[PDB]
Amino acid sequence: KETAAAKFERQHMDSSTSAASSSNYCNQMMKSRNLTKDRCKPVNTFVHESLADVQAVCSQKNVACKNGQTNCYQSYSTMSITDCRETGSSKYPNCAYKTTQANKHIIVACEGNPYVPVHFDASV
Repeated sequence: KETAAAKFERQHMDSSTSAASSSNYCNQMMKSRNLTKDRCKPVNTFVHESLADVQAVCSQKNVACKNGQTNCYQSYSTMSITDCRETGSSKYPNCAYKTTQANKHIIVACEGNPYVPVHFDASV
């Protein structure tokens, strides 16, 4: 099956573009990464950095995860991200998203050997 690390890359990594392409970015992207297949995932963040830069966050600032676990890490530098947020009019299977571009610190949870991101926790 798809590993947790690979699931993180599918859900959250878009190194192809420097920022949110367009107003239509989230609609195209949430569908193509299979985030609208079983339901409309209501919120999702994409990170526009190289994979190496994001994997490096697992050795940056250790912070508590929202769930109380302690394996979360906050990036020291801000990163280019896009938040995708379901619109009020969105109804499965025709999911619809607002696309918002931002530059924020990311918080990810890391596990494994090698120690890599498996969960996007928050942006701050």
